[PDB]
Amino acid sequence: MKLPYKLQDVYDGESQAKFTVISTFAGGGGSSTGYRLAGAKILCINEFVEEARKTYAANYPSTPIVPDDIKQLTGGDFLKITGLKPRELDILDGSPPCVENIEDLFFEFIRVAKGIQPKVIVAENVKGLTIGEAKTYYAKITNAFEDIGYLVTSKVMKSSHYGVGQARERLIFIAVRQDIADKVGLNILTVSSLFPPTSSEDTTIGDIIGGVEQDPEYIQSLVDHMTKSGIYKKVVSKMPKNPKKILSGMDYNTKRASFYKPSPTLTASGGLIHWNEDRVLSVPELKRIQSLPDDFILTGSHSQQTERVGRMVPPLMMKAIAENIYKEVLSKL
Ligand SMILES: Nc1ncnc2c1ncn2[C@@H]1O[C@H](C[S@+](CC[C@H]([NH3+])C(=O)[O-])CC(=O)[O-])[C@@H](O)[C@H]1O
Repeated sequence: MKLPYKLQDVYDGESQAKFTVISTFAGGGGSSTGYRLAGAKILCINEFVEEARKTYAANYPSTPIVPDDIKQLTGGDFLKITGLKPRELDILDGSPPCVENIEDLFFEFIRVAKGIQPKVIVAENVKGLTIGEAKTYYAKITNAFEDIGYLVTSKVMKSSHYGVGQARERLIFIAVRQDIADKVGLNILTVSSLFPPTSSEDTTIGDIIGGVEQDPEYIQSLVDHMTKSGIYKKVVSKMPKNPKKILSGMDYNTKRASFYKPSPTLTASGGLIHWNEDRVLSVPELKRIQSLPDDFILTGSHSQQTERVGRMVPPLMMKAIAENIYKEVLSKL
């Protein structure tokens, strides 16, 4: 897909209804958006933050929303909600967030997937890990998917290889029910073919940012709030404009984006500096960098909107993932 696009293209793709998806940890719906673009019928979502639901519902008013804490839910609950039998769901989606006990919602996700028995699981993992925990933890995740009867593969994907002007790198698991994997012929040596081919060679901000609608008064107010603030006086005022590379505020975290590089990763805290203007990036720019449609509705305060975009999987990368799963697995059934 090419940027920009609008919600109506998402609805058009969704109207194909070529495979079924449940999106857990649905957020504002970055993942859902990409599934819908690839032809998915979103059967329902799970999302327990009120403002994420308000944003999701504003863009996708038809999609049923389960508001519960995932810890209170079973796969059978989802099956009952959507009218499905086990094994019937095509894709279960999730991006769980994040001595004393610390909850791990990724393992809550696995527990729910055990009840649903989806044909395919797509799960991004963003657990912050100590040294000496990371590799052992991903091995525990892999074993856990195999325990519930799945062939599983994993890879760090960089969204700028799939048309998104952002260097967002996150580990994504794809797992296929052993049943389905056998029918389609997937094995340990072909399983990595579930990850989509790379379409670009590091899409930059410049490649995708052209033509964003944006009121100069709103943009000016961003510059004004910036210029009269501490991080400007101490850091940003010392950062060159139009950099040829991402700049770190510690060489002068606060980072300055470059027009000629993929964007710095958008995060929930959202502190990225525009490449040209002494101000943070705007919500319209963040939407475009995230590869959302231009008319995507975000609710709440400026800070809540930046957070909601920051926590997303870029729709266009998830579109690539969903297309590839449909061609390589679901279209053979
Ligand atoms: N216990 C819970 N129960 C239900 N929902 C929860 C729970 N805990 C956190 N959440 C919610 O799961 C989402 C995780 S973000 C999803 C972005 C999506 N992939 C997107 O493309 O927009 C990614 C991240 O924050 O790491 C948030 O919206 C939380 O409110």
